[PDB]
Amino acid sequence: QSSAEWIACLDKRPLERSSEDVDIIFTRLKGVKAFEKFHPNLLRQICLCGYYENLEKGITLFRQGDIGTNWYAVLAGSLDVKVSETSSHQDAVTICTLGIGTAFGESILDNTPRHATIVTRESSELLRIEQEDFKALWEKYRQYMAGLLAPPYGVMETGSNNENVPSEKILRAGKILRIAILSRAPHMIRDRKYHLKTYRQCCVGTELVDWMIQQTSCVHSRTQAVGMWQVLLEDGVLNHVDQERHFQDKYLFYRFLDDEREDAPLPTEEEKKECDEELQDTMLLLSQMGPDAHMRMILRKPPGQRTVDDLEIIYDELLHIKALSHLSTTVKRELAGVLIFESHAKGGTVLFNQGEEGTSWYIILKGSVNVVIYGKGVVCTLHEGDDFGKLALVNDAPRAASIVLREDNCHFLRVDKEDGNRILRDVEANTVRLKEHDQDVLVLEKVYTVMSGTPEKILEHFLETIRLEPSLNEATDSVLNDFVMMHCVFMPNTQLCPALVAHYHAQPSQGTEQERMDYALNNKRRVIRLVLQWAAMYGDLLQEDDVAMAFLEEFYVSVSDDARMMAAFKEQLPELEKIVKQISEDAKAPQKKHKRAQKRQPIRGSDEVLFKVYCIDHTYTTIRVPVAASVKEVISAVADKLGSGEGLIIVKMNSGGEKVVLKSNDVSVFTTLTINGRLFACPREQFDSLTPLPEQEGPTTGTVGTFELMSSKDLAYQMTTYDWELFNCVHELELIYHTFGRHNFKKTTANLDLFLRRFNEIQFWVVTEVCLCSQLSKRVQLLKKFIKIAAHCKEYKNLNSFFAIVMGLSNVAVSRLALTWEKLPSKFKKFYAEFESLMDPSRNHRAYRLTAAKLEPPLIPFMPLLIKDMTFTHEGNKTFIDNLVNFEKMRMIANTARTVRYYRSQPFNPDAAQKNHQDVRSYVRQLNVIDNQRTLSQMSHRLEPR
Repeated sequence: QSSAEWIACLDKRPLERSSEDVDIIFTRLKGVKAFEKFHPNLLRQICLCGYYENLEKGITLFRQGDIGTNWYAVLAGSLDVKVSETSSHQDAVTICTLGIGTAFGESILDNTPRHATIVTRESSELLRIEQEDFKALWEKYRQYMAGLLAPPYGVMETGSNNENVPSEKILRAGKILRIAILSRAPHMIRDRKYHLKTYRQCCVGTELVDWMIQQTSCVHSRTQAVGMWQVLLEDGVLNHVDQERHFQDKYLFYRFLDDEREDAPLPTEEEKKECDEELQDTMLLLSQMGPDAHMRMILRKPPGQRTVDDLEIIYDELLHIKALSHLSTTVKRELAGVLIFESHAKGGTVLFNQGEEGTSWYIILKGSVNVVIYGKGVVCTLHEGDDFGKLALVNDAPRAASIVLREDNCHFLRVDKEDGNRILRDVEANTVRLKEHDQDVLVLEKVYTVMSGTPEKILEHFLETIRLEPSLNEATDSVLNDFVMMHCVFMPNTQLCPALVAHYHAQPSQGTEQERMDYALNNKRRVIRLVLQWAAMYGDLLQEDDVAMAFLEEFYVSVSDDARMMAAFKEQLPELEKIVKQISEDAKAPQKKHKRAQKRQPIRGSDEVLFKVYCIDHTYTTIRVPVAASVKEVISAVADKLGSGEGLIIVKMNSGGEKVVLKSNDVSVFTTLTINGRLFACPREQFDSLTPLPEQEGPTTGTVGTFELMSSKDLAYQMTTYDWELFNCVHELELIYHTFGRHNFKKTTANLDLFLRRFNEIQFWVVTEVCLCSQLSKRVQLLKKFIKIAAHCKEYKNLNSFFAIVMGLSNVAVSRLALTWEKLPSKFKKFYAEFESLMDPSRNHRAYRLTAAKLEPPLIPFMPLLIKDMTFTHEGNKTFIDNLVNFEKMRMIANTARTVRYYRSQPFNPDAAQKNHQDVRSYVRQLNVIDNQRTLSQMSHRLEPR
């Protein structure tokens, strides 16, 4: 089912409610900061009457002065709060920003005209509660809302005015760890001598670092270790014998709180078992809290006194602070050096007063504040993640508001006006902006770096910066790569090729007739240089783009006709003309089949396929059409052989019986089906009697008997070679097309399609075998078997199949088998737990980033994740900016494609011994699975009811 289906429920009108509709939504809503203190009954009530709003950037929900009609909670995005001190909304200024989890609008409780104009700052998702529903929830649950709502509706301060440093989970965490140490490395805690004085039962920093690195795979560096221990030290569960505020990887003594009492009792066998079961989850917990605890520690160093390392640690965390999201990478790297960290102990502290001089911009790291405006009162309340006082960075105007802390122990980041402006200027000092008609036409940063422009202008910069020195030959290929790769986005060949023809013949704009003699020569050599790097990118794909080939043809002429010649440059061009003259000259697609043991070969759109298209009566006609055939072309080929009347539709149908009518303009539909998906052609008349085939149902009997006689390392090995074949069949540009929309470029992504499909194919392979293994003793053997298969995959640096398997073993159908997991040897409970941790999405799948980075090609990446990166970057950044191609976006997406190149820049071939029989190869490459979840789930409930 859809990850986010709760939204579909918020759609369903209130009166048409369903218990599950509420169960689902509630499961989602419970995770909002403005619902935390909410009694379950309240949250349900909200679920029953709560509307959903998906607003676009720049929408105003209401203006200062209007009558308010709803109360809101932000699920995603952010909004600006603007207030005017006059009767003109043009004078309104932004005082603060509200992000996820924050709520506003409660002034409707007593019918007070809106204090402020609120505007979405970006695409936002809100929960909307109509006045009458809210007045009702408030009278009923007022006591549960006093902490959330601004006065007079709730209390002002929720701080000390009607507890120590340790918290519950961290006090716990410190206990687990001390128990593991005492158990695993007793020597680590003991009396230690240093200059006559002896420090009782304590540890050494470097040593705790050493140990944490040994005990778990989620820790990749001593620096990361430091952050993780600093979690316990700031919280005071692990203390430096001399009370330093920060943990250090040094020869310094620290003591566990438990060892603070002379007679600290040894661990009980129960505690050790209890610890042994929690160590992994404790470590994962600390890995997630560790980055920001480290940022805070380093940040306590004055801006001027921060080292390169300090700044990196700070920089890395900023990337995960919403408030800083819209800032550039450069400004963020600049901020690391000026950001001040500021904390306050007591609620009620006045951070600043309305009317005072505007000094700083604040971002709330911990706690909350009240926004106060004289005359109006508390206008809104802000929480962690929100920011305020940004007016101070615009002009020299006075505070339009007062900020008082709403609770004790608030943390903020603070940027002072002075530093903020230096950064803004220094950013122009490293900028270079060529203006044409009195506006930017090209922008760049000192190495230089293109940022934006038009296709024509961006093209000349790349031609113009080319270096024809054979020494910079590689360095030149480098700079041109982003352009040759991404150009299809903002400048297709239909516009590029002609533009290159022009540049080649164009007459030099400066110089003597003789000087120009030379100029035109270089320009020509440069244009040829770019064409070559251009042909290199497309490579084999050239023979799909009729234009591109036509161009080269006429372009090879121009290069020849020259009386004098570019000796050491031309030869390469004819090579391409001949190869496009040769391999293009053939009457073989080659005809491809799909319904032994082939070594995968790249599939091309122009390649013809023999494909089965089924009919209502489950008969089928085999048509022979190009891979890139359109739906219309397919219908025509079918309607012809069958003589089928007017009105045939083509329909995708998955094992689930689900049916999608395909559009006539759709291309390459063969590779975009589900694992067991089939393709049908029938009359729209009898669209309803269309039913899946018996074969799509999936296998009925397991296959455990077969591959249990196969070693985990042989299956893995054979899975990896196969994976490599699929992986290497993917042209780097297929990634580009996919990210931007295959339908656009009218080219295929068949190879990428098959490879991504392969991922899903593997994970359903796991869920299938498990669910088709009725015996309880023989499933436990599979978990061991799949876990070992994964292990060998990761060992082979095939992260692709590794994650596929792990995601299979995480499938609800497999996860719910409580009885089956519990009887698994603790050894494999450990491996698997470590496996899930690499799939942690926190900080943008950092766990995975670090794991892969610490490896050397050949390597198969976690490809679906890698696809999301591109999709993400695409949607979170505009291609065009004021009618100018956003080239930094281009580069960011090229970043990913290039990472693929690197991953497959070394051949794959481990120890000679795989030799291995073709039997395991056959199995691995001929998987037959159940891809119907509803099915797999039902089975799961027929092996272990509940």
